[PDB]
Amino acid sequence: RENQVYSPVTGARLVAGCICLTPDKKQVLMITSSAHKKRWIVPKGGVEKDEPNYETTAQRETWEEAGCIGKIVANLGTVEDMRPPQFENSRKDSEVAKHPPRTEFHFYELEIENLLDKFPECHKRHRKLYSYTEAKQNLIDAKRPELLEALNRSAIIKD
Ligand SMILES: O=P(O)(O)O[C@H]1[C@H](OP(=O)(O)O)[C@@H](OP(=O)(O)O)[C@H](OP(=O)(O)O)[C@@H](OP(=O)(O)O)[C@H]1OP(=O)(O)O
Repeated sequence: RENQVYSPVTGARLVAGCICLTPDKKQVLMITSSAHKKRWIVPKGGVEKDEPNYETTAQRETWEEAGCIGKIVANLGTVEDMRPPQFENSRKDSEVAKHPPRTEFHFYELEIENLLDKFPECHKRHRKLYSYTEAKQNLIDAKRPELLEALNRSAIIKD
């Protein structure tokens, strides 16, 4: 639908999600991408026109995509999907040609309180806890460095 919300400045799609950590902070909850079933990402989704804040979207998507309930304990701020829709060298560095972001992500750290077996997307995805090291590799394999930046801002133990 066109319940979707876009940055009035950049036209980027506004998305909220959760870095869901175990109480002991050693593991993060990851879900499989719907499109590519072997990519592990974190729960996230489009803000809808009715939603009063990013926390509402984040907790709605964490339940819908991962069957996860918990408490928001930190605002992890924003990251951008800077994937292009070719290059510009500058003497001692190279860059992709200027473009607006595809997506602006608002991420929150959640402490997991419960995982349920039945949730709206429970037949369309897997959901599993990973150590920092495994999660980092997962998000590089998924080609989602912005999701890794959000994970790095979380209190997850990096030992
Ligand atoms: O609503 P759409 O425009 O189709 O957005 C999709 C959708 O993102 P949302 O969950 O934010 O709606 C996919 O996510 P899921 O199907 O996994 O829930 C996501 O795929 P990822 O799983 O890899 O995030 C994909 O992004 P991609 O470009 O990687 O296909 C992204 O499309 P956009 O490129 O338009 O954001």
